[PDB]
Amino acid sequence: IKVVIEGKAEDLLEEMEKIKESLSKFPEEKLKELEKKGYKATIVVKEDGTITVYNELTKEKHTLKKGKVTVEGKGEKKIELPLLTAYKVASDIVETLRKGIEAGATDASITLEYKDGKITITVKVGKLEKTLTVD
Repeated sequence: IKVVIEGKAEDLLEEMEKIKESLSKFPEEKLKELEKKGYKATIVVKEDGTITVYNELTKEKHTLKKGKVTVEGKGEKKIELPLLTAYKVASDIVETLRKGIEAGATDASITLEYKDGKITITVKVGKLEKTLTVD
């Protein structure tokens, strides 16, 4: 499955900061506590075009909204991540979006490819491109 979110750089940065806060409630060593307690953070790509992010021990949902969303693939998919892993990935995306906007970028896009257990994220903010991969 492949999901792409496009739009204004600031809107994507807003969605991202909402999510990064929902996991920076806790300082990083308690997120480590939890990711070893068995509790996860989940992405759900509902096949009606919907993306939802879930926090499994503080038990919250935020459904992505801003800009245009593209899903290539059939069936809903579902990715689980350790809570500290999730916090690190969210912080990296916010940092690239911030550096991109700070250097004059107006339009951003974020691509998530989940295949074979490899999860790959690409943040493009004008001239900036960062790529992340995890298991």
